[PDB]
Amino acid sequence: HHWGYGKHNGPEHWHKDFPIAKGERQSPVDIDTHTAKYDPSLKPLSVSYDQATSLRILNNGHAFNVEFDDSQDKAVLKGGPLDGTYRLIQFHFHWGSLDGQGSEHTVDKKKYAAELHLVHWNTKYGDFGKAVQQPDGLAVLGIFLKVGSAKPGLQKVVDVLDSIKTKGKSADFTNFDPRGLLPESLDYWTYPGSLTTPPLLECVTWIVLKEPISVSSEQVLKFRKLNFNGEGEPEELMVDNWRPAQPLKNRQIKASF
Ligand SMILES: NS(=O)(=O)c1ccc(N[C@@H]2O[C@H](CO)[C@@H](O)[C@H](O)[C@H]2O)cc1
Ligand SMILES: [Cl-]
Ligand SMILES: [Zn+2]
Repeated sequence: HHWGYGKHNGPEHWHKDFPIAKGERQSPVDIDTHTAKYDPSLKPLSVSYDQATSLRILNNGHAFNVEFDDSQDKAVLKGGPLDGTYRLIQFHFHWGSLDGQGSEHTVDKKKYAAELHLVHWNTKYGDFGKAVQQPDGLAVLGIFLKVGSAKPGLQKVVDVLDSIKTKGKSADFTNFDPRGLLPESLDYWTYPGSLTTPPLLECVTWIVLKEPISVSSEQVLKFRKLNFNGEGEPEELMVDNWRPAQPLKNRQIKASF
């Protein structure tokens, strides 16, 4: 009985194996744009993905991870609310069964069709494992996806999905440039949160971009053809792999604009 997104193992059940699910800084959260406050102490955000080195794409049974070689300071995130350098380790998405839902964070309760998460770890901690034992160990850059025009930079990801349809499957995925998934503006909202799936560790500084990227209906439809199940097992389409908004509690969301 592994955690998942179903009726008997979904988000409302996670707290049993992961008590922190009801913690003080859980993610995602609803971003109330009018309550968010511009923060002048925020420094310019720096997304340096020019030397990013992707290696493989994996269907882990909950989503698919595009993994990067993080053995060196190549693709890094710094500036903004961040103190130090955060290295890109992987990116993945959360999406719905319908265009009307899919994102984890919401904006004034509005749900987007999907949400991209670029995961980074604070290099001051050596590696991801040590980073998730720290209050400022991770930084996840979240980007909303809306359905409209296709996102050219996303197509290479979409076309490789047929080779990793089921849980456990992976495929070589080198030379993918994540810069092709970024919107024009880097305006963002930021707040202290957690991983949105078990272990739900509260070590994330969330940076959610205001401008969503547009992807085509065809592109997201292919996301929906993936499977939660392993090869040879009954088909469970990988859809609605998002956690709903959690209590904001003692937190303030800051705006960079
Ligand atoms: N949705 S998220 O960006 O908050 C998120 C949720 C779970 C993870 N899980 C961790 O992702 C790392 C990189 O894939 C793994 O190394 C590590 O074991 C695993 O717990 C990462 C980001
Ligand atoms: Cl189901
Ligand atoms: Zn995520």
